Amino acid sequence: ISMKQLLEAGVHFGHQTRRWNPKMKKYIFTERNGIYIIDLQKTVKLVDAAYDYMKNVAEEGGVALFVGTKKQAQEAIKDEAIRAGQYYVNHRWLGGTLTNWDTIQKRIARLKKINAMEEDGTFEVLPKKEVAGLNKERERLEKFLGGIADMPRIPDVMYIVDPRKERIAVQEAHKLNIPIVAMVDTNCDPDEIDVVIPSNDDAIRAVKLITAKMADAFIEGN
RNA sequence: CAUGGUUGUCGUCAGCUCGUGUCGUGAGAUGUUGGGUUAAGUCCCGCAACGAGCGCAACCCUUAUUGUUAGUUGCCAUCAUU
Ligand SMILES: [K+]
Ligand SMILES: [K+]
Ligand SMILES: [Mg+2]
Ligand SMILES: [Mg+2]
Ligand SMILES: [Mg+2]
Ligand SMILES: [Mg+2]
Repeated sequence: ISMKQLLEAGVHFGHQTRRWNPKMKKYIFTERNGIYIIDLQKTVKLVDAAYDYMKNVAEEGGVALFVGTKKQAQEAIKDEAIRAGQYYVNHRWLGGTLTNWDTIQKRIARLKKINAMEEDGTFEVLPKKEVAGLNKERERLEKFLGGIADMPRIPDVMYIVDPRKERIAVQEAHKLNIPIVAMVDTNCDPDEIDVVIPSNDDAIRAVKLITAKMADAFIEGN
């Protein structure tokens, strides 16, 4: 990935100065118009390191979980994870998604069961009220667990856009010792992320560019 | 004031909890709170929770309309009679 490609996508824009994390100075180039400008020279080095790291993860056949619920990130991380063949969370992270995995599976299992009825003919002999109700129930589960519905186990790596926003996802990863690859903004804490990518979290073309490379890495490694 | 069973009572009020997860040194907390809504912990949305059980509701009885089957010991519209 090119330094101009990052610049065109606006990967350099940080947050307002007063809202920074002091630990991010290591990745900041300068400040402009009241905002911190990320150092793209290190961004290229770090995104390449993440690219190889994600690849080496896929080579093992391990699972990757793309987490991002930001408005800017929600559409991309869905597309790329499906594109890469991996699993994603893009609407809302459920507390216990991974730490409470056993209980969560009973809900993913429910989704499979209700999908079966539709492809089994039970909905044809249902008294309207049930089928309408179970359709709503299926819709909610797909709303939440659809992106991970087919995840075979707890992921070997988690990719997070705006880890500051995705606070619970970072906590569930630390608990389970799942390394995190994240786009880290000027306001985010880098010490919680094993593979840092200093990047803007608030520009769609910025999230699309970085997410695509990480998704491609999993395509290439597998 | 040793008990089983049975009963009143708050009160047909809406609640009472559990499993797993998470927070807390700990007792505990979370869920069950919040924004709406409902007769209702009723439902929806939001949420470090995700689900489940006992309750709520429904399934039961009666009452209000009606088709059909039945027509005596019930009934008398169309008939003659008392
Ligand atoms: K508990
Ligand atoms: K009848
Ligand atoms: Mg209560
Ligand atoms: Mg209830
Ligand atoms: Mg709630
Ligand atoms: Mg009842």
